[PDB]
Amino acid sequence: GRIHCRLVAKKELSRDVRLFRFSLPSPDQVLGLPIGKHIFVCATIEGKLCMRAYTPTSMVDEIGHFDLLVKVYFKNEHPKFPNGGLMTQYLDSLPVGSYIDVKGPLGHVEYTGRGSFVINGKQRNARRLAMICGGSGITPMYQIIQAVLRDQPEDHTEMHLVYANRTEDDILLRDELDRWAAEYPDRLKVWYVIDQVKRPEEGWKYSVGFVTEAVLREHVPEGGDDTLALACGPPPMIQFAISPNLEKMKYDMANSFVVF
Ligand SMILES: Cc1cc2nc3c(=O)[nH]c(=O)nc-3n(C[C@H](O)[C@H](O)[C@H](O)COP(=O)(O)OP(=O)(O)OC[C@H]3O[C@@H](n4cnc5c(N)ncnc54)[C@H](O)[C@@H]3O)c2cc1C
Ligand SMILES: Nc1ncnc2c1ncn2[C@@H]1O[C@H](COP(=O)(O)OP(=O)(O)O)[C@@H](O)[C@H]1O
Repeated sequence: GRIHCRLVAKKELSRDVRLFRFSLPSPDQVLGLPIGKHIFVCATIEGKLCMRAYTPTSMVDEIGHFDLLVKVYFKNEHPKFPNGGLMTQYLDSLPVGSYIDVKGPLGHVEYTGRGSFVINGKQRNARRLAMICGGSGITPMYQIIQAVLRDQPEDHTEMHLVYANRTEDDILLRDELDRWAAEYPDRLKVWYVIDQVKRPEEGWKYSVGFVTEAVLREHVPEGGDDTLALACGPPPMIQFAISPNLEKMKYDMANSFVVF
């Protein structure tokens, strides 16, 4: 089922990331999206109506609006993908006032409370949570990462994050993560891995490069019992950069591996 939203405001955080501020058909409500799930921002472009999943980054109780952190895929920017992304340039193309119409809640992972998951049906639980995402696949994580902190401190779920990118200025939710990182070290381990390093004149200490066994070993809870791994990054990243290694750390690669 649909809901009629309206881009009430928008912000250009940088040369290609925008913070879109939508408003709900009714001021007295919240998006009410269940932690672990997502919403589809529908639109008909060219002739085809195309669904795209997006996980808002607003505090689950914001009344009257929801924010979307979007990284715009421009055409004339990449050799392999010369024509940009389909739903992003259309969104960067909407003037504040336009209506959009979402439809949730989709997905299959839901953080039902404390360690207690339910994947593809099965209720579950875990204390050590392994998180791995790159670029935009962090929002699916952030919602969770934000939910445990808001359950402080009876939610003892230990979360271990590895957040991949291409450059330092491309680390998305960073101030927020480096803020929490300090507040709740007893439960959130943050580690940045980056492809390049714009200016080391400054001094980048985190890893440089791709995500790999060493990185995983020295950063992600030993694949044991009551230890679940969640991941959200480009297909390749998962395929051969995250999938095999988590086996190499003895995780039950069959029921402990969920992917948004
Ligand atoms: C759970 C979940 C949460 C998500 N949340 C967010 C979110 O909060 N914010 C957000 O910004 N995204 C999020 N996404 C991403 C979303 O599904 C999209 O595929 C993406 O936003 C935009 O793709 P597009 O629609 O613009 O079109 P498409 O062009 O279909 O984009 C996908 C393909 O084209 C490539 N591509 C095209 N142009 C480029 C380019 N210039 N540079 C690099 N690659 C390019 C993509 O990398 C990939 O191969 C989420 C996805 C999931 C599943
Ligand atoms: N072959 C791969 N192996 C390992 N990780 C990958 C691979 N391909 C992409 N990734 C990682 O995930 C990130 C890509 O995120 P994505 O959503 O494509 O947008 P962008 O390409 O702008 O970063 C890269 O920074 C890279 O670290």
